[PDB]
Amino acid sequence: KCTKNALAQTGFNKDKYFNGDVWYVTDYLDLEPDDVPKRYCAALAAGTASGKLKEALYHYDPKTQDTFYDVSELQEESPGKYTANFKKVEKNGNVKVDVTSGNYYTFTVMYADDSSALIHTCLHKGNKDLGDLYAVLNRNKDTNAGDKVKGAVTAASLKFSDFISTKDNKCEYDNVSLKSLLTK
Ligand code: HEM
Ligand SMILES: O=P([O-])(O)O
Ligand SMILES: [N+]
Repeated sequence: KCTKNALAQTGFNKDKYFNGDVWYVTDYLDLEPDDVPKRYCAALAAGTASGKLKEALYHYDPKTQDTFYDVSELQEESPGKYTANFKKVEKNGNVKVDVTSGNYYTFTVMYADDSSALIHTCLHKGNKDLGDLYAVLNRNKDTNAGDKVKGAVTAASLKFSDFISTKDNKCEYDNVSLKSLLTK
């Protein structure tokens, strides 16, 4: 089960966050981890298209080379807090799994500046909650978490030490498709 007491950062700037560009997950903390261990890579691009907030997602497994995409229309619950009803698609936007009622994820932007951010996400699939996941994002895939994002991890009562880095993970990203899924 997830947490819904994640606090959106005060004075969160929507225009810079949803600029249509890519965010790399450089470090993450999964509270409910699988039995089998799988180290992932993930990136996302949040923007606007046709007048709606949109977020496209990318997950890459460096050990199997398996890759999946998702596109969702976002619904703002309160600035910095959003609900995403996702659909799994191919990189060209063809739908593999349609939008389903029990399928969504919500995320809170806990901290964000021009180059970094700390978010909380809760994945819900088939009316089954799947557990809290905290992620540190950066607009550059090689940058280490700075003092500001680290203070934000502390302020949410977490230990940055428990965070796992994707830096030495052999990650490969497909930004072109990420950005283009924004309109699908
Ligand atoms: C902001 C970052 C993330 C968001 C919003 C997010 C969202 C999601 C969504 C929507 C799915 C469902 C895919 C589908 O079936 O269509 C998913 C699945 C998955 N994600 Fe992520 N994810 C994020 C980061 C990560 C990271 C860094 C990891 C590593 C812990 C991860 C590991 C997985 C795995 C293993 C699955 C498959 C379902 C399971 O076994 O629980 N994701 N993610
Ligand atoms: O602008 P910062 O987050 O790199 O200090
Ligand atoms: N996840």
